[PDB]
Amino acid sequence: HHWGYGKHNGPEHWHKDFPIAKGERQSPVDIDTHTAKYDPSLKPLSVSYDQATSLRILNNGHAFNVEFDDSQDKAVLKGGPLDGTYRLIQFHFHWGSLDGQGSEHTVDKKKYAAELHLVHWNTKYGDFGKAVQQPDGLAVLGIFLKVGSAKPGLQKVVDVLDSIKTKGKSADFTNFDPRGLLPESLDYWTYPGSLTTPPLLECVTWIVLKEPISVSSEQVLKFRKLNFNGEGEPEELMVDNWRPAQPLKNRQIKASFK
Ligand SMILES: OC[C@H]1O[C@@H](O)[C@H](O)[C@@H](O)[C@@H]1O
Ligand SMILES: OC[C@H]1O[C@@H](O)[C@H](O)[C@@H](O)[C@@H]1O
Ligand SMILES: OC[C@H]1O[C@H](O)[C@H](O)[C@@H](O)[C@@H]1O
Ligand SMILES: Nc1ccc(S(N)(=O)=O)cc1
Ligand SMILES: Nc1ccc(S(N)(=O)=O)cc1
Ligand SMILES: Nc1ccc(S(N)(=O)=O)cc1
Ligand SMILES: [Zn+2]
Repeated sequence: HHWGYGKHNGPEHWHKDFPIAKGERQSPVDIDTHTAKYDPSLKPLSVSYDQATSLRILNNGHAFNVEFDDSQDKAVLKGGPLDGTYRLIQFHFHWGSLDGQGSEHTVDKKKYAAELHLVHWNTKYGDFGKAVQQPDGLAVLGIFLKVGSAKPGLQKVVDVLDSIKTKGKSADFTNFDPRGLLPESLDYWTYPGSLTTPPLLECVTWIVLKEPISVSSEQVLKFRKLNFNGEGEPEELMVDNWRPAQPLKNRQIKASFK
């Protein structure tokens, strides 16, 4: 009964070990596009990934993380709602058992097939661990995935998954360019929220891009061949690793675009 995504240990149970699950700033949320308001105070968003240094890909039993060298300002996120510089540490996805579900955020209640999270920490706090003690410690860039044409910049990820099928397996994953996971437009919504997995800490400025990326059915089908379980254990396919939308409470979602 470690946390997970089963009927016995999924999102409806997390509050028992992580009472912040019922907090005032939880994520994800439904993005009501008609209520979100353009904010002229937002500065231009800068996604600066040209010098990124990927290192490894890990099946952590809940998703797979592509990890980056964050020992210095190499891949960073600035501008928009953010004060200062946020350094890329890892990205991962959430996805469904079927194309009709998988995203964490929803857009006018619409669920996408998957959602990419590029996770960054505020460099003024020195390390990720200190950043998650702060109300402005993290910035997560969220990108929706729909199923259509293949995303060429995702294929290297897809093709390594057979080598990290089970929990605890990792593989080298150097020289991966995360620019290849972005859509064309950087239009976004933003709001203050939390990590979407335990420990559910309320440290995140969410920046959710409006434009989805398209991936092929074959690409997302390979996500669904991963396992939540470790090697040797009964196979439990890694699917439906998403938390549903949580109450908006006393928050407003701002839009970068008129
Ligand atoms: O290899 C992935 C990326 O790594 C970066 O460090 C390089 O500067 C980019 O040119 C390259 O696309
Ligand atoms: O009092 C007026 C203000 O209300 C706030 O809730 C909105 O975020 C602002 O955009 C608006 O100017
Ligand atoms: O860029 C990520 C990975 O893509 C492919 O798997 C390459 O064969 C490997 O060398 C690289 O680490
Ligand atoms: N019954 C139960 C208790 C706690 C959890 S947890 N680790 O997700 O909070 C899950 C199920
Ligand atoms: N330094 C570090 C990088 C990535 C991660 S991970 N596996 O949580 O993405 C943890 C620590
Ligand atoms: N450690 C951690 C980092 C990011 C997230 S998420 N799913 O909110 O990006 C959850 C936990
Ligand atoms: Zn996530």
